[PDB]
Amino acid sequence: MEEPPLLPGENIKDMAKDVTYICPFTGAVRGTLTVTNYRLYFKSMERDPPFVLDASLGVINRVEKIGGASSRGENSYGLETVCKDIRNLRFAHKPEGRTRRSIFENLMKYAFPVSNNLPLFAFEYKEVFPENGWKLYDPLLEYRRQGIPNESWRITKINERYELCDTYPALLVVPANIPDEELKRVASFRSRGRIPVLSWIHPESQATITRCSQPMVGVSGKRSKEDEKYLQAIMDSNAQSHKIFIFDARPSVNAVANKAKGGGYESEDAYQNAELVFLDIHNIHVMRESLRKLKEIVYPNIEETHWLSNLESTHWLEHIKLILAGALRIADKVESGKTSVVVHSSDGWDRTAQLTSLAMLMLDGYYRTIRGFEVLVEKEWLSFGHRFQLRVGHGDKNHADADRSPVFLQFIDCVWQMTRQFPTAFEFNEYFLITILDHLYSCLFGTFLCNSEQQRGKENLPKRTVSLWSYINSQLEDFTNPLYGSYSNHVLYPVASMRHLELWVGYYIRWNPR
Ligand SMILES: CCCC(=O)O[C@H](CO[C@@H](O)CCC)COP(=O)(O)O[C@@H]1[C@H](O)[C@H](OP(=O)(O)O)[C@@H](O)[C@H](OP(=O)(O)O)[C@H]1O
Repeated sequence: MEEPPLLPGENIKDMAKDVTYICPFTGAVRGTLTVTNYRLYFKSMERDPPFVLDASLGVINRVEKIGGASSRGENSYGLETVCKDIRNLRFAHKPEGRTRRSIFENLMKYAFPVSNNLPLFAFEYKEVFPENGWKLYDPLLEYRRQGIPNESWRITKINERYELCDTYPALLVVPANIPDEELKRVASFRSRGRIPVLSWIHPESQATITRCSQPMVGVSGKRSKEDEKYLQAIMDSNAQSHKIFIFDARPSVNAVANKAKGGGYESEDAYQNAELVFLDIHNIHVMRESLRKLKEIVYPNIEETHWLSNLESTHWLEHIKLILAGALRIADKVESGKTSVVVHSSDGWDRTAQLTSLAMLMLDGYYRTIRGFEVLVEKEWLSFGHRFQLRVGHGDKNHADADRSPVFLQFIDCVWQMTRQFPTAFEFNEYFLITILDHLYSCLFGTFLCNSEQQRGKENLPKRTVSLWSYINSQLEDFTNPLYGSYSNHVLYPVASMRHLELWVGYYIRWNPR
């Protein structure tokens, strides 16, 4: 029997007999196509181990009608689902079978519930696990683990009602001597009120990683005494009071383009004890275009003759390299330079989240534990306002949205690169990372829904959805790396080179039955 298995809360919405799945690798196979509220299940008993294709609906970007009435070929009348996970799926229907319309309509409806005024499956997934992923991350405790608040850094509550910055977490760590009303001001100079706050502190040197958005300098060199005092306050916090380093993730010309617009960067006149460096990491649009090119040379057949040159033309591994190289520069400046660094971009959610979290992964072994990693994600990504729902387009039929970009995917890709370079340094395994990427799109859990901490609170995700961590941690074994424990040498320093970075076959090329 060709019925899909059903998760608690999941159910069949449509079924189709005698549909043909056209496997680019194994030719065609006739079986039964089923659509649930969660998934797209195809299964044929026309083979042996029965043929099964199980794909969560969340990965579907587009559903196209293939062929028409004037389609007289064989397997020319059908559907094609364009996926988010580096594949496209296509099925053939018989016109007289009268199933294509029903399937097409149910796919459109259940793969894009938000566009059809329906819930995302996460709200109807009523499975129950022993551990509760929602209680895993505790801002206050994480800060405490870092030896936060101390004399130099305090915790303010000025953003508890999300009034200071609605895309920031409720609790913020700032210089022990900067008053709430002053912060209220730096917030006026920083884009979207995303002021420089603490992300990490060296246990020893008390060199810091702070994060923020760009300074609203504009065409005319606008300055903020308070912002300048703020960055100064950050420097006065290092017991070996060098200076400051400001890493602008952006290429130079982008930073300037932004300045025309109203944004900009910290000049050497305005911020003196500050050294600014541009990391040349392009925007969300460039990264979307890069992944698009990659999917083409990867998905169905790879053209072996020109793989290397084709891969180069995508500029994928290059973006990955600049992101890791950037994280490296930050880590080194903190660790070896004993210097505090301020990280930003334009808005400070995207590239900034990539940099802080990777540098933090290089510097703090805690973040390399399975559970530590989950916290890093909850912290740097979720709590700090990476716009997941927007960047992925959860249950939204508008596949051409310019807001869609694989920012988090790049991050995970960079994390994977480090596991390759340091196979004993991480407690989690590849499966763990790939699983994370699958549920990033699945919308089975509420972990990657909404766009800010505030929103997830108002939506009451902890109570209405299951945390991905609940599933993962009540399972640890599937996601544990056996070689772990030995990275006594505590600062990871991967090599960001085109010769040391590989294309993540495990993820981008996993559909081939080899
Ligand atoms: C004051 C200027 C502010 C700004 O961000 O402007 C730029 C655009 O300008 C043109 O398109 C028009 C020029 C007339 C974009 O400048 P730019 O740096 O090229 O690009 C940003 C950057 O990628 C942000 O992430 P982050 O900085 O955290 O890594 C995204 O969130 C933002 O998109 P979204 O949030 O709106 O979806 C995107 O526009």
